[PDB]
Amino acid sequence: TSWSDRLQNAADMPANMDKHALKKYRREAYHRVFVNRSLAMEKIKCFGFNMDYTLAVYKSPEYESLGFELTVERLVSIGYPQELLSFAYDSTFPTRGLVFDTLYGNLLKVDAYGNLLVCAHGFNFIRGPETREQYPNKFIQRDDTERFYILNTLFNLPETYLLACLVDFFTNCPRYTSCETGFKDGDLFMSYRSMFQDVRDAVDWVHYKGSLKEKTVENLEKYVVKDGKLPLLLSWMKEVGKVFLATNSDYKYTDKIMTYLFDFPHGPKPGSSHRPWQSYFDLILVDARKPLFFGEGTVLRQVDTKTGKLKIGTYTGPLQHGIVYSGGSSDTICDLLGAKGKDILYIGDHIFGDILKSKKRQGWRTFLVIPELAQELHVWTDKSSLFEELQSLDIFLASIQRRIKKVTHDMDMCYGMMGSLFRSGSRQTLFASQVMRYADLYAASFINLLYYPFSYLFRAAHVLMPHES
Amino acid sequence: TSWSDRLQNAADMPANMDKHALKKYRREAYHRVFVNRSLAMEKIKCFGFNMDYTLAVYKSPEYESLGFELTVERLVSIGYPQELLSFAYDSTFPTRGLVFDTLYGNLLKVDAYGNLLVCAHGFNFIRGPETREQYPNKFIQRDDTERFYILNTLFNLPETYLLACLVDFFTNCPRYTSCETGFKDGDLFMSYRSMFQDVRDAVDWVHYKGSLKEKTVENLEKYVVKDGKLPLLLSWMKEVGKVFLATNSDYKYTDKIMTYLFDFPHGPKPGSSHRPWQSYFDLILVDARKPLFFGEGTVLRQVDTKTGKLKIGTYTGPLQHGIVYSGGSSDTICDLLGAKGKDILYIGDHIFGDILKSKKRQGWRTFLVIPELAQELHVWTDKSSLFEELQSLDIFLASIQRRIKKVTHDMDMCYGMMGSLFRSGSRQTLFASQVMRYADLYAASFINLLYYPFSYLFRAAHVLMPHES
Amino acid sequence: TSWSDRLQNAADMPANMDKHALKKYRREAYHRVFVNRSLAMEKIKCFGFNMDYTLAVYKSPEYESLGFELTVERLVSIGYPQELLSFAYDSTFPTRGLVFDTLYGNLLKVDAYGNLLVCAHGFNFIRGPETREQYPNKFIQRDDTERFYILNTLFNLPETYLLACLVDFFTNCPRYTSCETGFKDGDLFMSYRSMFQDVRDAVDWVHYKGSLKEKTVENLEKYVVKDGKLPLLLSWMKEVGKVFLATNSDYKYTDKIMTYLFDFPHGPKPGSSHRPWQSYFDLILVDARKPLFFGEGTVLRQVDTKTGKLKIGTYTGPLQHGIVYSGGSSDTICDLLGAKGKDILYIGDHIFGDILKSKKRQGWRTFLVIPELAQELHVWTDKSSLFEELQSLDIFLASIQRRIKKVTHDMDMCYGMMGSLFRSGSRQTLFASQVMRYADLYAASFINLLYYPFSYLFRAAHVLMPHES
Amino acid sequence: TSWSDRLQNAADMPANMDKHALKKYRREAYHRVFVNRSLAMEKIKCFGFNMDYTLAVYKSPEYESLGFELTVERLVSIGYPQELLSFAYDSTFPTRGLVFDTLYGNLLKVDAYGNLLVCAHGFNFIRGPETREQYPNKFIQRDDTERFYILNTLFNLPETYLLACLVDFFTNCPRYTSCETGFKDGDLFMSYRSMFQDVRDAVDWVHYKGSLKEKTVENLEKYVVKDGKLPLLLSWMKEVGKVFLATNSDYKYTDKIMTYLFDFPHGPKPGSSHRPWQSYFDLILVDARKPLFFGEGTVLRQVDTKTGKLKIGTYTGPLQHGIVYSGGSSDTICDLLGAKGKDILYIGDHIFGDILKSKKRQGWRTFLVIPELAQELHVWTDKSSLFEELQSLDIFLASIQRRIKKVTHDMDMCYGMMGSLFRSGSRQTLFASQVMRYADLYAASFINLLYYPFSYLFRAAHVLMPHES
Ligand SMILES: Nc1ncnc2c1ncn2[C@H]1C[C@H](O)[C@@H](COP(=O)(O)OP(=O)(O)OP(=O)(O)O)O1
Ligand SMILES: Nc1ncnc2c1ncn2[C@H]1C[C@H](O)[C@@H](COP(=O)(O)OP(=O)(O)OP(=O)(O)O)O1
Ligand SMILES: Nc1ncnc2c1ncn2[C@H]1C[C@H](O)[C@@H](COP(=O)(O)OP(=O)(O)OP(=O)(O)O)O1
Ligand SMILES: Nc1ncnc2c1ncn2[C@H]1C[C@H](O)[C@@H](COP(=O)(O)OP(=O)(O)OP(=O)(O)O)O1
Ligand SMILES: [Mg+2]
Ligand SMILES: [Mg+2]
Ligand SMILES: [Mg+2]
Ligand SMILES: [Mg+2]
Repeated sequence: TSWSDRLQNAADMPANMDKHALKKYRREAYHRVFVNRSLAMEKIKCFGFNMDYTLAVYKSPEYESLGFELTVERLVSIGYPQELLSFAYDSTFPTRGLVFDTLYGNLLKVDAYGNLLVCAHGFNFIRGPETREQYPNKFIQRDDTERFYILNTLFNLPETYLLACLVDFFTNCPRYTSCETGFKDGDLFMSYRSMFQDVRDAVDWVHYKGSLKEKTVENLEKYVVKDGKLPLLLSWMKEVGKVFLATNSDYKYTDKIMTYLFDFPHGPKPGSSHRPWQSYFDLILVDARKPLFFGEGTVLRQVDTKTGKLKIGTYTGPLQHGIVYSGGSSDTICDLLGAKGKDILYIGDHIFGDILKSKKRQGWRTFLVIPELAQELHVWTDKSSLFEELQSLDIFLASIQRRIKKVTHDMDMCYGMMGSLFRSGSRQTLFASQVMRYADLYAASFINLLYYPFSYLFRAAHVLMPHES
Repeated sequence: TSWSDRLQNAADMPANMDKHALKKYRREAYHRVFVNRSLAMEKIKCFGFNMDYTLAVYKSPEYESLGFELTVERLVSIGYPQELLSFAYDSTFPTRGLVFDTLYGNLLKVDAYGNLLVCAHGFNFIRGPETREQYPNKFIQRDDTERFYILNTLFNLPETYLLACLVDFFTNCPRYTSCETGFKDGDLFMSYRSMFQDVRDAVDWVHYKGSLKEKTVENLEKYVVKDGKLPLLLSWMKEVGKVFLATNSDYKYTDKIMTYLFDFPHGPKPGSSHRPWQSYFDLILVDARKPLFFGEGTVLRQVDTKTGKLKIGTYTGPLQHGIVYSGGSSDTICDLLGAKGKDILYIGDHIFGDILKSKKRQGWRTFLVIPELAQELHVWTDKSSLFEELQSLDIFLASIQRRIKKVTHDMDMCYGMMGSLFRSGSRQTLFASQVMRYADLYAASFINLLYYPFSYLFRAAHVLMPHES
Repeated sequence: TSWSDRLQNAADMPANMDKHALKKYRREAYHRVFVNRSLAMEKIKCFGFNMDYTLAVYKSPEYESLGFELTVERLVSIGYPQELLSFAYDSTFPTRGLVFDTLYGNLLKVDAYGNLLVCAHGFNFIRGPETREQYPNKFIQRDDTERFYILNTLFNLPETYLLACLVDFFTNCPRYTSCETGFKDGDLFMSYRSMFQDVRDAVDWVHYKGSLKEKTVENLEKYVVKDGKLPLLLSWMKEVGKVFLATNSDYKYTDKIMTYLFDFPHGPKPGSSHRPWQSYFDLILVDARKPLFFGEGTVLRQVDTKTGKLKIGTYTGPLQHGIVYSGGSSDTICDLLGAKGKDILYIGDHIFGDILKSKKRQGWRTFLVIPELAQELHVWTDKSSLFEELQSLDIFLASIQRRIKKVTHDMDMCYGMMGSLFRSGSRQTLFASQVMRYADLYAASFINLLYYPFSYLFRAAHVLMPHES
Repeated sequence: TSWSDRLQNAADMPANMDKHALKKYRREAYHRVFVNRSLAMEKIKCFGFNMDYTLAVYKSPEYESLGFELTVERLVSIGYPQELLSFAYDSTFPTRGLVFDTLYGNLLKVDAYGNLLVCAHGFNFIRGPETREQYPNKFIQRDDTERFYILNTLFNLPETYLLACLVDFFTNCPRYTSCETGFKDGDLFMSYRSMFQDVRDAVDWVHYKGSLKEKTVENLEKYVVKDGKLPLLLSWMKEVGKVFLATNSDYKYTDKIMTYLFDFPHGPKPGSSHRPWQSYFDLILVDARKPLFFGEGTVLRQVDTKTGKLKIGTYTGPLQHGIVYSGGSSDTICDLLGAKGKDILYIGDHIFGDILKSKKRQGWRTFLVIPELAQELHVWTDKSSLFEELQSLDIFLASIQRRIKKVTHDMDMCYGMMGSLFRSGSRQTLFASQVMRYADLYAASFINLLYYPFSYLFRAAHVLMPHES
């Protein structure tokens, strides 16, 4: 059972819109909205969305596997060895939010301070003492952004696994000589950095120039979660406020995906007339180029929705019914909707490009969707005794240290080879820390908002400093 | 009673070095070390210091007043109006960590997210609705570092008050016409930004080219806290590890100040021979240029300690007894002391330049001295009922809002016109948030380490995400 | 008769290799090598080439017309109006080296100092007094490189004409409202700058992603000058020194073009065995990325000449027979050929990217090919009386001014609507000035070197300052 | 006899203002204005000046010697060795326009292309073959501005000599070990680059913080050329156009110097009332910060001429009688005087900061003063036979090469150890080339304009390309 299996299972339920029944779905932690900072929902006037991995949740591991296969085929097409074709995507290896160290070719799981939690070179998990040769202080400078690449999104899962596959392959293939910073192949030297860049370029290529979008849209039922509650929730949002879409995807792809997401023989509720997807939005904006969108952005363009091409020129006109925008900036949204940042709840899956940047640059309210949480919560509750044991081992304070390392490993392995998205044993990950700091609300799915009234006061406890406690 | 009065009062006590007595001083919160992240003191191998406002705590309000007077005199000398000479420093106005908005000429107290807590234009405190004209989302982009200047250090207290004095003066002087972004004086326009830059330049000038250092060293007893426990604590540190100084001040000034700090008729304890200050340090480094120090730094130079001039050339030799360094980088410290970052506890008063930068760039352990905490703790305990009332007003949830604003104001005024360093009512300041995030330990004075054994395990509770709780 | 007709006519002659006959071809200025700075040919140890418009001279106006047609079709495909399809390339309009002013949408012919010689808005030639509104000092800041784009190469001829066609079209089409900096189309505004960028992008697109290369290679006889003397001259160069190719084109295209250039039923001379083109070069380097090539360059790669793909990795091996390089830098050439800059004669057609940059950055000796010179010389000699009259009108110095403007116009029109590449009347162009300053030698074709012995001393008179004369 | 002796000798002559007598002074090349590009003086509407080394020509070698002595004393004061105090300025060593190579510690005389003409390491003149170790192509990349510093101005003469003195001293002092890129002094390494920066900093220091200005103004007759024809010429300029001053010097110094330059017991002519210097200018601007002045400049300020301090604020008012400006940009001049660039003749001594930048950035007309030309012309005519012999040796073309090197050396030595400002033998210097390219007119002194009517047409021959000749 993958995280998307859980989400599609919950998607197959029709909404019992009885108020006591609505409250009741929160009986499961799976259906809750979690709160880092208090948020009075009655103050939200605009609900903003992105599409990819938020409205359109790609099915796992099928979609990752497709991305992986196509990225591999692109690398082979540009001259990587044929052996790459024998790789096959393994969903048990990657966890999201890992850092690829381009100097030494390691995948690292780090905390908020850049401290090393896990280090894998290919499929070799390097124990603490061995990591000290390359990381003398068990630490990386996180924002040495030329050296370290943070794999933030679900789109990065295939390349997370591929990077490890490639390092493993080249290390164990006798044609190549392993060196500190890459591989020697006679009179050719392939640095981990150049290899990484080839992988990044190939992933971008499959999405923008290759066949990934075409193959997705060919079999939407295989690749995209569909939920009749999505149009319902969106209709309720539009009754109390304004609704907008700001997607990094282009119009033609957005139209195909959104059409599928709304393709039911009814509108918001069974028995109601079907309405086009565009009717659910007061403002539709594509080619957003987030995170740049939240700064200077790009010139505002208008999409010709008949051809899917941009009209020539900068668009200087007003918000009109049926207009679709391209580019622009977050100020375009605020201006056209008559909103200030704190009147906006932006629902994002990109912790950096949606959530951190909208919060920090614009003071928007934020809702982070974390699709894996569905499965992570299951593991978290199912294996509660392991964490509980770890806590009491940490408490017990006058060997033992090695029992802590044992229990940490067993707990971590329940999630996969790279552990929980949120922690390694008792240490929180960078990702966890960024969720807490920048996501006002978070959940497995934004659909969970269906189970709360729009007057709800989401509450978090006031924080006190140690000297105040 | 100022914060420095408290510190000098505690300084006048001789250390009763009986172990039960040592533990007992922590009876007062005043003498405690506060813990944001756990720290096992037995793992610390190097204790690092800065001088200004850490080892050499300048007396308040005398030192701020001197800086203020000299900065005013410098502005008048370059052609500011004579009326500036009638200003007089008022310690009740400034709180540290405020942000000067150079566009609109406001002092702002903000939270970690850039949300406005307090806004004063001159001495006019602008209420929430009036702030919306200039700050439509009650928010600033914090790291628009060209527009906003964060007044982080105790050295910035005089200019915090002076900026408000200047805005008040020009606003109410009929020769000047108030405009949105500054003042018109016939055919001359003085922007708030150019005014701010003149103030910054004048403060730097008094410290580096003017008479402030000369006047300080003329009357050290008036201007600098002196404590016989300082040599004692430093001697205990050097028995268990290495001790270093990395100061942004120059050698001649450092030597004068440090000589005074160690001028007792004994060494570490009464009855022991006096030893020179330099003997307490394994490494002494001046002209550090923090925060650049924690990145590329500057070329390593050697001080000629007889003349106080730098020797000509880059210093390429080893660590030897009696050598004094200038410039260099944090790597100089690590290399020469045989340390990794996590073996170092750096004791700083500059939340950005000492603590945030050493933590983020190098993974050093951090101890933040907050001289005002002595007085803030007194107010915090003395007026506990006001905060308690605020908490219960916030709790009480089905008018009232205006009672919250009332009680918030009364609480805040107990600290001064700009409120507590750490909060406005129930909202934490940027400064508070940065202390929690980057200072592993903090206290009113690093001398509080005297009351803990060097095997002590400083403990903070493990943090859990909302879905984990 | 186009310039390429002259070059192909001279190309059809077999070389009479008798020494008196060889000297005799210089009887015509058409066959001479012109000298800006003295150059002793015996000191040249390496002869370097580029391919496009040097070895492979594209036929005119057929090749420009093809580029124009394909660029137009690309613009229409992205949504420019259908009327673009009625444009047809006119070789009589563009002269090379014009500057497009992206602010005001003008093509400008300028001197070395940025003084305006000609200004055309669309097909409207703006007289001197009217230019003062937009150019108050009849001057542009040349190296405001964001505003002004210099159309240096023969590849830029189609876009030179297209820019004028577009400005003319939009100006005279009633759907658009002409504004100072572009065109208004209802709620869309198309700046001259955005229009220019679309044109630049479309020209790059047709060359790198579209069908231009495919259509060229489909009909090489229509599009490329072929000359049996090319292999002869190259063989003579390789007898006295080393020969290299450094082209911005890729290997697959280079191989197709070079194969055609060498496709005769003999080698260097009639009766000799045919040899592959690669055998004429000691070093072959593609994807050069000039002008960056003459600075840091890019990593050195090796071409797999069987597949035409790059091998994976940086190439660290030596110069070997049959190796083909990609990327690298000018230092790659020097190192592998054992050359210093002044031992190298680089034969280029790009005044900036080949000639100015190799001279200024590396002190290479330079030979500039100027394909138009064949036709320009014909006009220059044929209409000598007009220039002579202008000179004597300028001399005659005590009306007249307007006769000078008349004769200047008649002279200029003999070359085309934008005049001579080298002048407008008595004023030299930027291009002329850059040829004189950076091209040690220049000619209509590098084949003209066939008519000089390799011991020849090319001589230019020593320059004296006015006070030295 | 120094160049300033010639200028002061000509300064002592009263102007015989008879028209035939005025023309007659041009009998001597010393009194001519030389022409690189034609200039119709009737079109000049504004005459612009700088002060230092143009209006105020500092006497040689006294002024250079003073700068040298004070710079040496500053270096010794910061800790350079006492032996520096035994250096004494030698006017026979430096020529202006040399390039200091900070990597290898050489003074280089180069041509326009960066080719090496002379290379001296200390006082050791390195012959051609020995230069190849450090300069393999006998070439430098001129605009590697971090490595190479061009000593353009007469203010740079002392440091030109001092750099050679320092390299010579450290090389021959047994305490120091000579290395490729500087000197080792035990555990201190002094790079040529750090040494150079210390020298540059010390020269700036003596001018802006030290005693050079004070010592100059103490003995103006010793240090500054004074000429009764200066007020006469300026008065004639103001009768036909506008006159402005744009100086990099501050107001207080400008006022002292200009007062001295105008201190005669008469105004423009004997018998006329004396007028203050300021009355000769329609616009006076100090603190110009050329060359930045010709780009964005700095904010426009107003000088309080009573105190010599700047008024607080940006000056937004109009041009009024008696106003003195500070900062601003070249656009300030154009706007306030109602001028376009080609209506302005700017009279400068800084080939880069006055002449190249005003020409290239603004299309101003340019007049370069070259104080040394007075003496260079004397040598040029006196030793004409040596150059003539060189020309005929170069002509004679079928040993000899070594006779050319001999005669080149003898010619060069007539000017000093670093040869003529304008050439080494038959090769022109960078400086000569920049004079020709950017200075429309040039002369030993701008006073030479007194000998030409303001309707004069300065004529230069039209330039032809080799193929046009
Ligand atoms: N999740 C992320 N993905 C990619 N880049 C990131 C991420 N978080 C931070 N960065 C980049 C942006 C900055 O250049 C740099 C500094 O990060 P750092 O200040 O340590 O993190 P933070 O949580 O305080 O957020 P921010 O970077 O916005 O300040 O790292
Ligand atoms: N206390 C401070 N004083 C001065 N500048 C600061 C301070 N804190 C942060 N900055 C600067 C450095 C960065 O350019 C910018 C970004 O800040 P931000 O990321 O919002 O804060 P932070 O607490 O995450 O620390 P950091 O800036 O190191 O990432 O602000
Ligand atoms: N022919 C050209 N094409 C494109 N850019 C040019 C050309 N010539 C010069 N430039 C660019 C490079 C510089 O950024 C800028 C400065 O030019 P400028 O100094 O006036 O010309 P130049 O003939 O002295 O050559 P250079 O630019 O190399 O110094 O213009
Ligand atoms: N006389 C000079 N003094 C100092 N810097 C100079 C001088 N001449 C040119 N430069 C600088 C400015 C540029 O960064 C760089 C490029 O010079 P280069 O293009 O070779 O000379 P140039 O005679 O064409 O003038 P320009 O530099 O203005 O283009 O050198
Ligand atoms: Mg998304
Ligand atoms: Mg300090
Ligand atoms: Mg070419
Ligand atoms: Mg000057």
